Amino acid sequence: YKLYIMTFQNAHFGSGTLDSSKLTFSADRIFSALVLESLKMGKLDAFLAEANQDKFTLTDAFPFQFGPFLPKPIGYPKHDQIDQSVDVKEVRRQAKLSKKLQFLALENVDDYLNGELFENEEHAVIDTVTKNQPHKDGNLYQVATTRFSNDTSLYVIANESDLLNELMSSLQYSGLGGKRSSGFGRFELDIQNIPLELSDRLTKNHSDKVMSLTTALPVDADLEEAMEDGHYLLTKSSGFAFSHATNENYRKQDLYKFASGSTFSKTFEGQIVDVRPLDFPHAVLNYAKPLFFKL
RNA sequence: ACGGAAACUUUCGUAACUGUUUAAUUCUGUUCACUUAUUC
Ligand SMILES: Nc1ncnc2c1ncn2[C@@H]1O[C@H](COP(=O)(O)OP(=O)(O)OP(=O)(O)O)[C@@H](O)[C@H]1O
Repeated sequence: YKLYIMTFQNAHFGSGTLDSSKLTFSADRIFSALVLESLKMGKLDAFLAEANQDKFTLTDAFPFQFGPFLPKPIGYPKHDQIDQSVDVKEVRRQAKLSKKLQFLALENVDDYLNGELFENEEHAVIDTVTKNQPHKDGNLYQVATTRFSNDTSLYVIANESDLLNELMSSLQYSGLGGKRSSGFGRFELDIQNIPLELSDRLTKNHSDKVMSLTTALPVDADLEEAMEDGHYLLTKSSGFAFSHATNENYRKQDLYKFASGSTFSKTFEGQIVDVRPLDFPHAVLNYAKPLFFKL
């Protein structure tokens, strides 16, 4: 499998509320875009039977600035791995920056566990604008933008085949998150040849102090042993559904999954949960497959 | 089958009303058109 490289600028990626926005984005945001364009193109009965093929998976948002970036491990270092806090004045001034850290570089994935505390590089500044609506007198909303600079890209790793190359190629001329009606979500698809020789520790078999990402959800069956002696971080993601027959826009059920970079100790399974409020002619399904890293 | 769908910071209104580039001011102070000469 290969990987896709794309960048964003002057876009919008909300989180929780329409007026609020963040830098990265969840993993289920990409999967919800390929299904919408499959019915419009003419292959709805072909993309549904491809995502549930086990070997086909997706990733979350990862920055790309002169090298790939990886999230920090949750829980590391522990109380014994970290150095002894002899002087509390010199430890509290550097331990707070590790909690607010976003992502780590590709050359610091092996030295962070031995003792390395530094400030993360600033990706982009948060910019916001304002609009209104004349001929109404009674509407004033606030929206934000994600204007990236200093060469900031958000690559994605998927399973390259003879059908995926024709699906995500037309996505750059559309939108992905934020105000799509204005033109927030366009990117530039860039393909290469030989992937990175360093980030090749992705497997789904053994479980020897691994770490699952992509903000996946564990299976409903095995959970007592997988969650035991582990860590996670609950998030928040909800919203209305996409349909054309219903005239009420029902609110979908929330799916408080985990976060990226959560360490565990047992191989998960990764199933497909069905979320249906009342009734819909289509089918709302969740993806987010876990990906383990050897660390 | 996307915290996404739906949206003009819009209409508004001479940078304007009075004001001599002028007040003071001899293109003139000195200056033979001439030295020499029988209309017989
Ligand atoms: N009066 C108090 N008694 C006990 N604990 C306190 C009191 N005031 C604050 N704290 C503790 O201090 C913590 C907040 O620390 P704070 O964020 O102010 O550190 P900081 O000033 O940012 O550190 P630095 O200056 O190194 O950045 C809280 O978790 C709280 O438990």
